[PDB]
Amino acid sequence: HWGYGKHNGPEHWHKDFPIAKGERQSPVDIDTHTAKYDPSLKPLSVSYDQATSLRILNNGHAFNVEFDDSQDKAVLKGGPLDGTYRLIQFHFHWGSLDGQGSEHTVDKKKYAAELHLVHWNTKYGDFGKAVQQPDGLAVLGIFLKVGSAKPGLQKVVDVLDSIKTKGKSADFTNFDPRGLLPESLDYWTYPGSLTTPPLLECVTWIVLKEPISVSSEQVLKFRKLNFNGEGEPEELMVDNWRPAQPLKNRQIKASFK
Ligand SMILES: CN1/C(=C\CC2=C(NCCCCCCNC(=O)CCc3ccc(S(N)(=O)=O)cc3)/C(=C\C=C3\N(C)c4ccccc4C3(C)C)CCC2)C(C)(C)c2ccccc21
Ligand SMILES: [Hg+2]
Ligand SMILES: [Zn+2]
Repeated sequence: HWGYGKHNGPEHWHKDFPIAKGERQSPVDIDTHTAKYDPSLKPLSVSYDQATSLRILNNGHAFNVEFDDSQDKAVLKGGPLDGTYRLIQFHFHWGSLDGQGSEHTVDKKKYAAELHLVHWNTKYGDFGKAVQQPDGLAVLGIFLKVGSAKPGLQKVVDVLDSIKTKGKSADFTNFDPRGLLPESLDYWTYPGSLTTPPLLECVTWIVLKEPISVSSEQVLKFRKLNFNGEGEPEELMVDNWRPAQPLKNRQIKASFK
């Protein structure tokens, strides 16, 4: 089954998931000089005050911090979005080295990592139904660079020992996702897909311009995770990112002048 290695990685995905070569695949390169300021964009609203995290899971490709989405708690609205999208989970993509790891790129620049906060549209009642709709999902993409530590990330960093291998999970209640945001909410937005199989072209991407900084020791701990399950040969969880995909004359719009 799909992974990130030579034999099961991004170049192989299209065989099981034909949509890998579809018309709105993610991620993409954000060419800053081609993106246009869109004044019809309403202000973005990230409301994570009442967020209810439940647990953290190593799924053999990344780790997901999962949220209780059975009520309108953590929500994304405004910006390019109509209506209300509920936070369901977040996860990261990172590299083996600082000079790679992000999925989206900016003028071809790769960040050390990329955080994806995944939200589903509430007109569709649940996640599984949302992912059958062209406007079912909204993903908030935040770049990570290596610099000073991100305090709001350390509770995640502390728990990764508990979930080293594929299939392991740990209690992860009372996590506040607001600690992972940068100061500015300036963003690029384009219509796209999930970046892991089954891919699925149901995402409104909202990619933040301002990266967060995380410490070298924080990202180092991401890199100690395993792709394999307990009692198997060690396959370090690194370079779990899909590279940039053809834009196919979609338009990337900027929230900012
Ligand atoms: C292609 N296509 C369509 C379906 C395709 C399709 C399937 N249909 C169901 C897709 C369900 C996906 C679930 C969510 N996936 C995530 O990854 C979310 C996490 C995540 C979030 C964000 C990020 S990130 N990186 O932040 O972005 C990264 C990860 C497949 C399997 C379905 C199963 N089912 C139902 C059951 C049930 C029980 C057991 C086993 C299964 C399997 C798994 C077999 C596999 C082959 C492709 C449809 C919708 C018909 C469609 C319409 C129009 C055009 C095309 C098209
Ligand atoms: Hg879709
Ligand atoms: Zn992702």
